[PDB]
Amino acid sequence: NLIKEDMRVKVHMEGNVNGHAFVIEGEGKGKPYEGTQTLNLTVKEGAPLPFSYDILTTALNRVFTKYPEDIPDYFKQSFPEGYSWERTMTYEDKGICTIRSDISLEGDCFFQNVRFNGMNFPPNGPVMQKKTLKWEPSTEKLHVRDGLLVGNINMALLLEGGGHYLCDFKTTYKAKKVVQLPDYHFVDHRIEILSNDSDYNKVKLYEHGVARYSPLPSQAW
Amino acid sequence: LIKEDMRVKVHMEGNVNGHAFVIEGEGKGKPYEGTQTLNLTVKEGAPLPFSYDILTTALNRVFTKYPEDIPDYFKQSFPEGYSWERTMTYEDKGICTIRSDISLEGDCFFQNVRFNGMNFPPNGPVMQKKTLKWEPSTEKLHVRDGLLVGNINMALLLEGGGHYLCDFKTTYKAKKVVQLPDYHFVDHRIEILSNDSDYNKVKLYEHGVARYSPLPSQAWG
Amino acid sequence: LIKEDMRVKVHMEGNVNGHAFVIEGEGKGKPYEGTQTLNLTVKEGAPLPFSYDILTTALNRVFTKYPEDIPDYFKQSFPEGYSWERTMTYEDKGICTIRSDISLEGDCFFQNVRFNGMNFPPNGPVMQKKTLKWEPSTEKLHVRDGLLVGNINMALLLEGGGHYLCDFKTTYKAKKVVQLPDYHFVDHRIEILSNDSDYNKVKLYEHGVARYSPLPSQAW
Amino acid sequence: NLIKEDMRVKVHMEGNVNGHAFVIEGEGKGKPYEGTQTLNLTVKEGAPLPFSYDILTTALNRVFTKYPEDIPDYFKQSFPEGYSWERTMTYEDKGICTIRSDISLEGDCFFQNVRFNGMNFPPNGPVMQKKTLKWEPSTEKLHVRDGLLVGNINMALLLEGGGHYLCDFKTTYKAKKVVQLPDYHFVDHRIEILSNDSDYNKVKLYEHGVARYSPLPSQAW
Repeated sequence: NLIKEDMRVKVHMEGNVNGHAFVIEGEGKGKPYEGTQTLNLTVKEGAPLPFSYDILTTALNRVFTKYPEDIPDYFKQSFPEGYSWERTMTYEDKGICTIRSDISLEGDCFFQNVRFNGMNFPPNGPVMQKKTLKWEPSTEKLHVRDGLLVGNINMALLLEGGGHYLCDFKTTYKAKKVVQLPDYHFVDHRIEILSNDSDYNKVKLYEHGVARYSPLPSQAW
Repeated sequence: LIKEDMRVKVHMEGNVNGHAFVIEGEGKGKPYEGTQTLNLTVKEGAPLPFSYDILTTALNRVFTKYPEDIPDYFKQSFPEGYSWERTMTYEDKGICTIRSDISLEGDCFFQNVRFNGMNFPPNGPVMQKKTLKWEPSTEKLHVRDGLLVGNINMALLLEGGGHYLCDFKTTYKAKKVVQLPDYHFVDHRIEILSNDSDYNKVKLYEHGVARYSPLPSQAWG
Repeated sequence: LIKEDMRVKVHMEGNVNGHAFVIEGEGKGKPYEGTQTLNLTVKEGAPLPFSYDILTTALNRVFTKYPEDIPDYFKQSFPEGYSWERTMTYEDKGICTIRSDISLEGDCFFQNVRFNGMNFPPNGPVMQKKTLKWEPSTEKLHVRDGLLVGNINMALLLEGGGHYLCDFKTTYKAKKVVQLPDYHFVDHRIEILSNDSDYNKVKLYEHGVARYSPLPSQAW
Repeated sequence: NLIKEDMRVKVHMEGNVNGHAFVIEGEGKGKPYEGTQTLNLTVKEGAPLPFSYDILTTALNRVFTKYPEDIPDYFKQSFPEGYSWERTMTYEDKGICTIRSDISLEGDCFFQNVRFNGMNFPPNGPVMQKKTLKWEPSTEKLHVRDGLLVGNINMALLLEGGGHYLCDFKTTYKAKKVVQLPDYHFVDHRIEILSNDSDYNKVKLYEHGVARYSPLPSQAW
């Protein structure tokens, strides 16, 4: 392969959210095989961002996933050529985000070029009023469709005062190379904002992913 | 009230693509280890022109294994019971709306089911009976209006390896005040164990185990 | 056979959010003009603890005015009749599924309906009864697998400003093969003309005229 | 009355659709109060387009709409300043298009810059296989939410062979100064391409758009 116990990360994101443009860069590091990582991010244009930073966070790389050896790792196999992805996030109040990202490797550094579009967030809703506290942790199902890997998740944001604001995630990941394809399976995720200034110009972001099958054993044969 | 072993009885009235049917079933389970089995029989509208897989999840979370650190909304619902209302949206516009009332009498739960399936395309894998099974899934649960809401991104393995996808939303409604749990998951696995040629006779199995995320929070301490 | 003046007979079994109900109605209409009137009484379930507005459209495109040049899928389907099957997906994820069989017994039509509504948030505008009226609407109808699909963007005007949105998708079913209409529209307006604050008793009027577009083509 | 019977139009488009970038520019003329315009288009970069061009055409201005007297033009009254809109197009085949447009006025000539993002269109798809003939005439319904003008349409593309590729359109319209909003109403739409060259790099486009309330008069008025 070419991936190691420790890898560095470089992110570049541009986007637009409800007519507001912004760019954000980051530099981070993680452990592909243990499926954890941390990223330091800076808002370069558009500060102070007037929407919850949480809608961005999952946009900011499934090579940092712990993949048992019994499950082909689509992502690690995709390198050095790499892989890209595309995502739709539809919120329950009809806010919506579409997102594209290219994932290359130079040396030990993965670079992430991300474009991020968000739209239709009601001016008095949790996103533009920043009432989000965090994403509940989540489980993503991964299936093949046209040889692409496609993943879906029912996500929820924990709001100030408990209870949740939901959004459905659809992601399509595409290798730039012939790779052994996995069976149907899952990824347990927890994403976290560790630390941030009050306005979010700097944010330290963290992510744990573990792949599996189901743990309920089949009655079949 | 809820004993290590219990019986189950089901009555379902349905209509799928303007075709009515009725199904009766009887079985048993271990509410606390969240396993159970069911014998089903078509008492009307035999033989069914469409895949039995759409019916199976309609035919009680009482049978879920809950850790003692998650409140069991369901068990708590009893003696009195709880009802549930569910949407199933298929990727090709096929829709079922489903409702079930769950009362207890003796050692045997009784489930009264209304199941309306509409709008399946004639040449889709539903009417052409081209599905094989549900992949096991992970449902996520939350409180909203004092009821409990489950969402699941479902998928049918087709004949030829592909998947036919379906989203699930169930609102569960205890008929008394109970102790509401924190946001959690239930992992599932449903399987048809045996069937006669017509699926006029069906032997169903379900395993449901509740949990939090396996992944540690890293933020603060 | 479908004569200028007809009688309508209406029976509806329903469950919304668990509360079961039966509603019966009878009236008359001018099918070839698009109007009809209906006197409804609630036989079971009263008082209904939810917006009556959800029910009113499930209570016949036979009473649409159709022109010469647009096939009338509905009057054509008689004397044998048709059924239909409808999905209503409301913006707060309240959803309804309806079926109604439309039959003829001489001068009176007998529409027999199954209504099912569920997941209405207990505090939403349907269970709290905060809806004044359906707006007037326009349904696009097209062919897909030999049968006739309608879609309509619906909206209920709400107690003091605000609109609550609903998508309607109906699929219609001929009890004969009929002539298949080209893509086209049917403008709608329905209204409760009177009621008892509980809606035990209601008067109900529908209008509607099938048309093509009122804009001309520049295609050559 | 800053706006004339006759106005010119500038139109500038960049976008993606399944991973294929493009930049489209057009010049045209039209009549605001009659509801009619025309438009000539060069595919500036990205030619030949690898997708159907109809998916673009509704993004290449509701000024060019005949608004009767008793419904205030939300769109013409928006100026001098200008306006924007956000739009989703959710195709039945799950291809999604998310669109933001920015509409100005200098001299006699309105400027349109469009951000076209296109996603998830199948490879045996109508939009990728270029199988579309035109949009069927339409009726949009338009309402107030959050003091923004929202519109919903049930659109349908006719396809070689007859038959139809459906798409649900919601567009939310955003004036940059505080106009008086109309009540509930409808626009009838007809959009037509008047001619194209084989790969469609060159195109003239014509839309006609009339506002109205429901013709039907009120029984209870």
